[PDB]
Amino acid sequence: MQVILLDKVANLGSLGDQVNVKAGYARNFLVPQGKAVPATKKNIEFFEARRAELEAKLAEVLAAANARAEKINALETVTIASKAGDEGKLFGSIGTRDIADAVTAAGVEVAKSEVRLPNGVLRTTGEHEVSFQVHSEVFAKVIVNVVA
RNA sequence: UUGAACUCGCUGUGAAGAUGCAGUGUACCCGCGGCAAGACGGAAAGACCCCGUGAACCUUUACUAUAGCUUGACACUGAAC
Ligand SMILES: [K+]
Ligand SMILES: [K+]
Ligand SMILES: [K+]
Ligand SMILES: [K+]
Ligand SMILES: [Mg+2]
Ligand SMILES: [Mg+2]
Ligand SMILES: [Mg+2]
Ligand SMILES: [Mg+2]
Ligand SMILES: [Mg+2]
Ligand SMILES: [Mg+2]
Ligand SMILES: [Mg+2]
Repeated sequence: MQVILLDKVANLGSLGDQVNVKAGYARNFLVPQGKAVPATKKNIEFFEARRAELEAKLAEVLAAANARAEKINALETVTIASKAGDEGKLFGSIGTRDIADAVTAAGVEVAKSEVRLPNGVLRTTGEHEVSFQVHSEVFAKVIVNVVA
């Protein structure tokens, strides 16, 4: 299937590229996510005539993501409280939803889909390092302090 | 049940076990109560047996198929290393 990329897609190409991808790749991911469109004559001519504003919007999105990442980094450390045993091990667990809620209460709005926990979901009291992905290329870090 | 009967015995003859043929013996016409030796008695187009290039249902390492079960290829089906 021939498609026109509407953004930067890793291992595929840059915006405006015309690429041949597997039909399922286009059908179930790229088009529904908005990262590409079918390479019909209408689409090709329309995009080529109306192209540059899209890079302007992509730059605006990247700048907004950078600003949000800077705010997240400036937030530094966020503290979450739960219940645990005397050994410091939590009976329950601390996940993306409540981490994002704590960050939002701290001031920066982050969705649960932007939380990236490398070593699974937190289960012990102490300090952990969590990552945030607000853009496909930028990354932020937050210290999480779990207390009883 | 019943082709029609003026519907005896014997010995023979004879699709080869005769009331009905031949020879011969016996016998006046007709009921009623009884008995079942014969009318190859009545009943059911022999069930045994064979035959038909008949039937059915059953069996199986008979033949040919086939549901099911199982194998792989392609499709729905994508990304990275
Ligand atoms: K005579
Ligand atoms: K009799
Ligand atoms: K035969
Ligand atoms: K039968
Ligand atoms: Mg004789
Ligand atoms: Mg005689
Ligand atoms: Mg009498
Ligand atoms: Mg009697
Ligand atoms: Mg008889
Ligand atoms: Mg017969
Ligand atoms: Mg047969």
